Amino acid sequence: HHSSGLVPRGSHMETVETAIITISMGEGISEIFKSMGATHIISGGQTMNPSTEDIVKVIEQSKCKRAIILPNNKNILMASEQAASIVDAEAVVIPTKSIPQGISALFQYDVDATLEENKAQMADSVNNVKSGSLTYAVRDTKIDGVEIKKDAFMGLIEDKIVSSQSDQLTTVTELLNEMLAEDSEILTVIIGQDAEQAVTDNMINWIEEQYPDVEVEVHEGGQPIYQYFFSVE
Amino acid sequence: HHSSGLVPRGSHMETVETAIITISMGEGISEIFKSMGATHIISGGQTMNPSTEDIVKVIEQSKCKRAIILPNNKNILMASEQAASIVDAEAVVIPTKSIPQGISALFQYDVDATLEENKAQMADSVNNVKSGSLTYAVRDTKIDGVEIKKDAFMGLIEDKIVSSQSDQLTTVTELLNEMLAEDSEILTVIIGQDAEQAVTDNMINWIEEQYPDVEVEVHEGGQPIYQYFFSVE
Repeated sequence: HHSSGLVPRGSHMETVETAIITISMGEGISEIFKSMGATHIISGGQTMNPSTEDIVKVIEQSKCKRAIILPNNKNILMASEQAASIVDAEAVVIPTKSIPQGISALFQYDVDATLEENKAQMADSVNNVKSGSLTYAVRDTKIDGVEIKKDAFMGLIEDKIVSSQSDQLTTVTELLNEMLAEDSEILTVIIGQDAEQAVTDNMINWIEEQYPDVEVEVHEGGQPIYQYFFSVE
Repeated sequence: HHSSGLVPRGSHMETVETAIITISMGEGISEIFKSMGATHIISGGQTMNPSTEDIVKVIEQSKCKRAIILPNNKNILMASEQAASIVDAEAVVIPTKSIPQGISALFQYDVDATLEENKAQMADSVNNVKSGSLTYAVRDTKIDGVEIKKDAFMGLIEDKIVSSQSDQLTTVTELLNEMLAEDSEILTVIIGQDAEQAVTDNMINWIEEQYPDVEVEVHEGGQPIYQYFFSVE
């Protein structure tokens, strides 16, 4: 859903030496991505995905010498790779396949690090960090062939539905029961606008009991739609 | 729950050259295990787990020359290893940690194979096959700290709760959504006494859509309590 007239392509065009280009799915993630180091946000989930030439134009207009591209959607990986090949800039693609995966990869971005150091750390995150999210059904919906009734909570791992229940705590603890293992070391939790403090507190207490060795790192995100983003190292 | 008087220790004492010793959790699995090659079933989930000497006695009374022990419970692994060390027989432990894992390991047992060939294949199954089950809450219950209301269906992977819902199809398809991956090759389904044919048919149709490359191998089990056992190779 967008407003009538010309739909913005993405964020304000800044001039930068190293462009950190992230695709949003049009659900209110831009603040978070900019906070984490993104320089250019491209709006995704329009009818047409961002094209090869859409990404080339962001890279060229930014006047960057180097770029890191996070498609955050498996459908946008080809356009990103094609763009990276075309441009004069030294451009690399971190092959993130979801918004939570993009968040996890941006934890590893360091503005002081070299392009190659950032590439290696962010690419490792896609392979070795488990990303997921908690949301809810604003209307009856189908994910992965599973029918979810309006108002149900939904636990997702890498955007696949794994749990759903009318009860939020039950949904999120089942989600985390699969995301966490006895050898997990760090769980990052990013709290959305609609999260309930009593759920968050009960969830943390559950983690501490069931997975007593995991470090729980909580941050405020303020995102709509997703009560939590989770990342397990 | 057992009947008054002396509670049976396990199945009929047979004399065999190679004993295949499996622990039941006292929920109606003996038929299935015997079908699959078990020679001796020890009853588990009494107050006290089977002891080292309980297992030694089964091995000694069977007059076996060789034995394979499947504890099917992490609490019984030490007794099994201690027994295997004590007996004259050449005894090996396959370190199964649940009943579904024991089932998966028994798929690999071949009465014509050597002890070492069976050991290797069955041990590989514990490491490389994903086992799980679908059940339901006969009363309000807590698994892994998660409260489940009476009548809810429950999806388990390696005995950890991952999904639960009043709707059976939703629960089992969410379970399978996590058990199956794009590169899964074979799903074995063992149908319990209480399974519903309409659920089974809808579940199979869902698998075929979402995971079109997986081979689905269905067998009748007839077990109580677990509508399905699942094994993913």
